[PDB]
Amino acid sequence: SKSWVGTWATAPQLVEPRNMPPAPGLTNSTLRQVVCVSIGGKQLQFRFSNRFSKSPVTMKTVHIAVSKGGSEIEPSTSKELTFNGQPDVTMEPGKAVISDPISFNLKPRMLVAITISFGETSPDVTGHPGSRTTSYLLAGDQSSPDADFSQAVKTDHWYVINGIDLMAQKRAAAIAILGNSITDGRGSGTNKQDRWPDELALRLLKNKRTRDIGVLNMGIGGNCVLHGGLGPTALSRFNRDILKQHGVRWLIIFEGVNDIGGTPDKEAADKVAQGLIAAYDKMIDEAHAKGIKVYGGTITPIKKSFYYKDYRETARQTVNKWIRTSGHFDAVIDFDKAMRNPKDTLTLRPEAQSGDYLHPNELGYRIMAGAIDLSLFKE
Ligand SMILES: CO[C@H]1[C@H](O)[C@@H](O)[C@@H](O[C@@H]2[C@@H](O)[C@H](O)CO[C@H]2O)O[C@@H]1C(=O)O
Repeated sequence: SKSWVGTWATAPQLVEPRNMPPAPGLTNSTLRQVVCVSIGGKQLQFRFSNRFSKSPVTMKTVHIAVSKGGSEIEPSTSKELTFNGQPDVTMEPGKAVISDPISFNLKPRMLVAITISFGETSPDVTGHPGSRTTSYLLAGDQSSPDADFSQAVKTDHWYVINGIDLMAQKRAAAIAILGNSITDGRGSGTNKQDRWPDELALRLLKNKRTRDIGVLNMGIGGNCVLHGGLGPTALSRFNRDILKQHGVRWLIIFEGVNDIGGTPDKEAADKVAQGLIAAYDKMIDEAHAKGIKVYGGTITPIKKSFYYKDYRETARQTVNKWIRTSGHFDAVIDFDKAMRNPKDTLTLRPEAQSGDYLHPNELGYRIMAGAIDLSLFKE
């Protein structure tokens, strides 16, 4: 009667040189990373990705523990993961691995420290640069629960880790969210776990009816839906990052500003607008065929940002009109209406953005999550 439901995930990509780990690098080193789950549970599995690496990657050991903030853990909580009973595993080029199931007291919104000791790794690294969370690197094998990381090399990126799922009853399910930096959390506080999907998770957990609903943030900073951008496009990654998650019953699509922002003139921008509409229809249809409800987020303002052009704003309005009026999404989450300045509706609210008039700040992300009707997540 129980099956796997995702509680935390992060979308993988090939890490760009500028986002690579600092010295001493991952090979023959130990890396501690912190994630913030949504729903809690008692039996977990941990997923690790090598999808964008062309060499095998060996994890000599992986441990999990309750994070106490920073690089510290509660050592009495530490447990070793296994992979077919063994502590060590090698991922094949392009492939992922899933740990053996493990018992762990996972509480809602718990901060979990995942500590990996690596052997040989791949210089093309699979990871998630926009972690909004500091990770900690030490040379050598520092897998003891009493290892001192207080002086580890800090890096504000995630590498390798991909998801945590837990066993749950029929009442439990997850929302998967596809987006760019506005969803990945540029402008949110580092180590504050306060991206808009985190704020939604908080609202769900506090509302008794939605307490068993988890949140899978598949945002990628700088991502595009159609072509270009950072990381694999939303269309390319849709199957892996959305359709293959466990227990997903709803998908929020909130993405496309970077496609619009890349266009050099009216004709290209109008073509992107139609391309985004077609891509939304495609992803709606594919999710529907798997029983998933799809909610569309309107693209938020860009005036006063580096992206603004009169013809890009036109394309944004074309897309938003289709989101609001086509009826093809199962419901509309009107982030544009929530985030736009009432006195200048083409620009973000000044106090709710990070200075660039594109990415919200922490208040903005709370306003965004607060504008979501939780009755959209029933059963
Ligand atoms: C995690 O993604 C970050 C990326 O690594 C940075 O180089 C940079 O990319 C920006 C992106 O924020 C914009 O939305 C589109 O233009 C790019 O230059 O910031 C990313 C981030 O989300 O922090």
